[PDB]
Amino acid sequence: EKIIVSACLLGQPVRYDGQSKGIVSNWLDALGAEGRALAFCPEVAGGLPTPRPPAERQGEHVVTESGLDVTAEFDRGAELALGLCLAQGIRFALLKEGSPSCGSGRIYNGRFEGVSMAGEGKTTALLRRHGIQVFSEDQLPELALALSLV
Ligand code: SF4
Ligand SMILES: [Cl-]
Ligand SMILES: [Cl-]
Repeated sequence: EKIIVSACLLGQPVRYDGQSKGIVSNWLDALGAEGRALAFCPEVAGGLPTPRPPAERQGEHVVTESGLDVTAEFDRGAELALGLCLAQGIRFALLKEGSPSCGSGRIYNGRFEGVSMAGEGKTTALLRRHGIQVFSEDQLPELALALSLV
């Protein structure tokens, strides 16, 4: 049984600033070693480059600070994450917290002022809407338990 994981959490240099968000986790390393952790970046899958400007949700829209509307790429990325889960039989996702794509408990408030609020990214919202459970990197014990139970 496999999971989909934000590519940056696996150390891939796909974040908007070219860096990674690699986490230290013996459990996640073991899952990857078994071919069970499928790396996926919704923004790169959706056609955005690396690096790319910071973006925030404004309701259903996703925009950069200059007003460029990148919702099309964000939605494509979300739909491709769902497509990957349906094709592979995946029911769990481990996604990066705070992201306008991968956030699950919090996101930036759309005002470009470093202020977070309760909410979720576009990919997380679509996956949850289709019965896929999404956990952040702050919820590894719950994800590991959910995965082992089935
Ligand atoms: S879109 Fe998600 S997986 Fe891709 S770099 Fe941003 S937080 Fe990581
Ligand atoms: Cl950052
Ligand atoms: Cl963050």
